[PDB]
Amino acid sequence: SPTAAVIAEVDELREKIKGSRNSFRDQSFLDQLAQHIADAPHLGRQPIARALVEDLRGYASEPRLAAVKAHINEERDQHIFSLFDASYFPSLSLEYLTYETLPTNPHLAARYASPTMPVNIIASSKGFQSRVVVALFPENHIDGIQRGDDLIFYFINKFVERHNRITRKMIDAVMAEGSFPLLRGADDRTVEQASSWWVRLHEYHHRQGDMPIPEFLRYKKLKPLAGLEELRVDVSGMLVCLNDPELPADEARLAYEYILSERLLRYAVEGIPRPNYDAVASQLLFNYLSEHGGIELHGGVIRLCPELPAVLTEFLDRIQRIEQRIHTTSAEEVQQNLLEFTNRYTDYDPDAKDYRHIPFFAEIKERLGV
Amino acid sequence: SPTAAVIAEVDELREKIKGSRNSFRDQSFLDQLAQHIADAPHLGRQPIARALVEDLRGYASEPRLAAVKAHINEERDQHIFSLFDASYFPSLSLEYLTYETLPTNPHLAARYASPTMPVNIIASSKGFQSRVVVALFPENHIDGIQRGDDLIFYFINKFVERHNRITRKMIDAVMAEGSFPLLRGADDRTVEQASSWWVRLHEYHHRQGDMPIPEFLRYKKLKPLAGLEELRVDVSGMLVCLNDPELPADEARLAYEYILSERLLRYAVEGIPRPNYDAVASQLLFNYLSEHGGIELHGGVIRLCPELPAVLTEFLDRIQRIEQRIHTTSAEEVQQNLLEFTNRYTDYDPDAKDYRHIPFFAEIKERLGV
Ligand SMILES: C[C@H](O)[C@H](O)[C@H]1CNc2nc(N)[nH]c(=O)c2N1
Ligand SMILES: C[C@H](O)[C@H](O)[C@H]1CNc2nc(N)[nH]c(=O)c2N1
Ligand SMILES: [Fe+2]
Ligand SMILES: [Fe+2]
Repeated sequence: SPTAAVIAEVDELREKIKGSRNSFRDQSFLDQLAQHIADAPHLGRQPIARALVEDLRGYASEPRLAAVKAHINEERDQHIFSLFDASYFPSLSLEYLTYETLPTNPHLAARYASPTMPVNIIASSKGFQSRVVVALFPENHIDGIQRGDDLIFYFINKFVERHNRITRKMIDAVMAEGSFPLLRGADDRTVEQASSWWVRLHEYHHRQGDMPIPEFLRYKKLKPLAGLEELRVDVSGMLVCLNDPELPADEARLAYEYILSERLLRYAVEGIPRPNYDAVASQLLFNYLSEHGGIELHGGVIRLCPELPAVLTEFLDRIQRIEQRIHTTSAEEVQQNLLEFTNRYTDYDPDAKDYRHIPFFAEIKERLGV
Repeated sequence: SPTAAVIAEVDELREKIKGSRNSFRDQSFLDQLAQHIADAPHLGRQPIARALVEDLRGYASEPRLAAVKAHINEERDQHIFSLFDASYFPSLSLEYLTYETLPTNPHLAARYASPTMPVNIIASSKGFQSRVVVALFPENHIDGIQRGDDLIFYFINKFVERHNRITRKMIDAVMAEGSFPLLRGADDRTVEQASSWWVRLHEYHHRQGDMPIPEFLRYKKLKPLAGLEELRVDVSGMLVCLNDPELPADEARLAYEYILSERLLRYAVEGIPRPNYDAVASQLLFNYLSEHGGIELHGGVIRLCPELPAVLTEFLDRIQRIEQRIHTTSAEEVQQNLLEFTNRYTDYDPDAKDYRHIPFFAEIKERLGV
């Protein structure tokens, strides 16, 4: 494969520079890296590799990857190639991938517009093969810059994999029979459609409300608050799927089931030994819905109440009431009120200043190995 | 097996009460549980079961499991049976195990004495079969009481299993050849002895110093501080193994290798997505040793320097200098100085107020699946 030879050349350069991350912005290093890319028989002739070499060679006077980002944002082709520094995606250094785009619903893309690219990875260098790397954000390039119109990529093939490995067996073990009928036996293309709706609604709603990100990002990185923000936007997305009549009814109900099953099950067991940010918020959701009549526990399995849409609306309204006071109080005062809400419905240890998995999901982690 | 019939009855009672944790101190519940234990054909005959029945029936007036713990602490036999509520061992409710004790060196047990019981589990009920449950502490019983002379149990078979499954693989993948020569190819009986030394020294040193636990426990539960306290005691234990000439030379060197390999490798990769308390402190140690000449990295392989004992002594001296100021400053002021030290050598995210695996161990987690 010509692409196979390109990626082989990238993986060898990646191996050569693995011990050199502290030099990734040093011009002596970048000049040498650029030359090695330029001289790579297959990689060096790719248009996107011409762009990266240009950006790297100019980095001492312009610390941006403007030519690379212009190629990517204009979708000149379906190749992504760059030098990365993303602390939460540590496997990424010099990396290359090819992707394929997915069908898009016109109303969804118009009404809930964002620069989001749900794609499948077709081929990729080693860094992009890590299970951790489920997306690619503009600030992940070494220049660390993001613009509101930069494209953001989500690797839907990885979310399909995670759904089939974790969520499906949790649905079987944890939900009352008939809870997610459209998901039952659904093929990978159906899960792919649902997941692509999820990411599109997710990115759109992050930018909405009284404390949108990135504006208030630095107030929403604390574990409980990062999770609660994730949950704000995904509950918004579930409600859009339930309420917006211009979305196709079959696809919308499927996306609803996908987002709800993921937030009620897969995200709820994330993290060992303590829950991660997603799981704290999913456990808040679980306990909130339990105590407010949205779900019921019978024989250890979750029944979705017919009233759930009303309770989800109550929940999102509650979060929005807390955030609305940003107009009369400080960001820090709002944070304390979001933490107080979170802690009412989660297992917070005040001496460790951290959370424990609630017993319901601790038992499921032990039973299912999730 | 007569013990298999006992455990089967316990496991059946455990299933019956799994939904009732909120009732575990309700006297109506306890009366019923006690009656069911008393009436168990095999279980109910056991001296320790009669002790628990008596404790449970008296709980409304004396919320203590005094009879059970007197049986256990006196080693009246080698059975442990109680009703547990340990937030970090969530699998434990009504549980039963039989154990066998392990050899101990006489000088070690006299000079570093503590109420510690390194044991192998012979048989156990389901709660104790969780890989999470590596030890049993007196406050893990429902009464929540610990006294300084209560026996503390460590399940050495589980530590042997973890050393075989994780540490051995990391030694081969990460360490320069000859790094841990006594541990290489060592059999389970040998790792058992080393791990037994580790736990005895660990418990002993937790009670030593200017900020021992449990006295200062509530200041040492924050993730970095909990890890640093683990590391303080295990570095103390390494140094005893190197320095105390009344310990047998071969066994002491083996224990040194065990404690060092565990803290340098296995504990360093603990926690997903973020390091847990152990891993934060182990990454502190890694970077401190790297920066101060105790270890060297060559193409991603760790060499242990001949000077490492002197650098370990410097590291422990530094912790003790920070803690000594408890005598002239508040425990909060000491906490802040222990955090400052930790953060110099770890990857602290100031906006998340939490830690990331340092790149060296993030890569090993990816490479080895640990
Ligand atoms: C809310 C929480 O911090 C979460 O990790 C955020 C972080 N920043 C983000 N930024 C963008 N563009 N899209 C996202 O989905 C998120 N997720
Ligand atoms: C120091 C840190 O909190 C660590 O987890 C402590 C906690 N309390 C403990 N208590 C006892 N008896 N033994 C131990 O090893 C520990 N570990
Ligand atoms: Fe998000
Ligand atoms: Fe400890």
